[PDB]
Amino acid sequence: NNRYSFIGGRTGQWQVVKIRNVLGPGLQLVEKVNILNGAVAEIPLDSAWRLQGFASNIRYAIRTELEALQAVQPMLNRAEAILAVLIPIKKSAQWWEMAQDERRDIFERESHHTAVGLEYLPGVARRLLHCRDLGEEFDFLTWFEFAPEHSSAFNELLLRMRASKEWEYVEREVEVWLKRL
Amino acid sequence: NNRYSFIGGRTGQWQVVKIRNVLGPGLQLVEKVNILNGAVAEIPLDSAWRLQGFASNIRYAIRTELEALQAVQPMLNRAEAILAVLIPIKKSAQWWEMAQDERRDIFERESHHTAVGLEYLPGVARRLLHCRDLGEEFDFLTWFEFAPEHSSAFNELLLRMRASKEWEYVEREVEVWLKRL
Ligand code: HEM
Ligand code: HEM
Ligand SMILES: [Cl-]
Ligand SMILES: [Cl-]
Repeated sequence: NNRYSFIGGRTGQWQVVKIRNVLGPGLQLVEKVNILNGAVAEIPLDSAWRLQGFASNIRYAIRTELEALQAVQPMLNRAEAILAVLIPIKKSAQWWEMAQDERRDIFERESHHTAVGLEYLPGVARRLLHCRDLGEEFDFLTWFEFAPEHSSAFNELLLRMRASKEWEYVEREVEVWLKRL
Repeated sequence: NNRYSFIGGRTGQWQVVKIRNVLGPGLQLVEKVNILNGAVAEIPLDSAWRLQGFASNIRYAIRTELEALQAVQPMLNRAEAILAVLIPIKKSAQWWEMAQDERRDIFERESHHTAVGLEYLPGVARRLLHCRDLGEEFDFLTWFEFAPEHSSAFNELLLRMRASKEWEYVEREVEVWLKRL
């Protein structure tokens, strides 16, 4: 199943360490996030919010980039990856109406998204989900997990991305920091 | 709503003229297709099949291609466009695992999808829906409508697309021919 759901409330496999409402309307603070590999129509009991998304095909990466990523990127659910961050992102209408060459160019040519991100591997594992096409309030759910030794680095990476040309098109962002139970 | 449903059965705005089961398992012949702008969970009565998909962003086309398209493409629902064709398509796993340059190269550089399609405008109006990400049996719903004068040309377009390098990755195709009621 390509669909993943994230419910904030009182149960789950992850403990909320903090929520930072970086840009736009935030998410309600909760104790835990429950992560399910399927849809959830039935709004669980004592739950503040539900995010969902699907895994999909590659939209921007070229073959050489894919090859570099595969050389180094870690698997999920390594024993030592006890910290996680879930970061929902929405981009602007003006981003979405641009053509495929235009977005590619802002993403890599000007922003160096992949080249920059590669400097933080293999410390950081990641998953990417899409949800604009489902009509969610966010366009993407991003997922990162790592050992604590890598926390400072991850924080450096966030600040680099947010200085990029790409991030001028980001109109909503929340970081949910977690700890594995 | 970006979601569209197509219900084959005994009612709808469109009459089935014929169905051609071009490649893979076919669809049952029905009298009518009912088209709805929304998700439909409840399979209507006396209905043989439901297709669905969503309108999404551009995945391949570059700015100049977009500009060329906008200059000549017709709107849907012209009074003259009394014929339509719904064409579901599934592409192979080998296509989906390819990187974005690879796919782009096969789509335009090798198959001239956009350049070839442009020759059939403004006679032909079109809409593209995506459904792989929803778990559907097909990856895409393609929709075409035109006045009868253009039926010949449209048939010619189909045979050209099917001769392209792109069509080598196509593992499932049905033509549903329709007449507006
Ligand atoms: C940690 C190393 C990172 C790597 C190696 C990396 C790599 C990538 C790659 C290769 C893509 C393109 C996927 C495709 O072609 O479909 C991508 C997309 C994305 N990444 Fe990252 N990324 C990293 C970190 C981050 C971080 C920290 C964020 C956000 C805080 C982020 C946000 C995004 C978003 C939103 C997309 C989707 C862009 C779109 O489709 O418009 N990435 N990432
Ligand atoms: C009539 C003129 C046509 C034009 C101008 C045309 C144009 C296009 C364009 C520009 C795209 C790319 C959209 C994007 O970047 O996301 C596209 C996608 C597509 N077209 Fe066509 N098209 C035409 C006819 C057809 C026909 C007859 C078929 C199939 C029988 C077809 C099947 C597709 C499919 C499946 C896609 C999605 C490709 C993918 O993501 O792999 N088109 N079309
Ligand atoms: Cl990914
Ligand atoms: Cl379209």
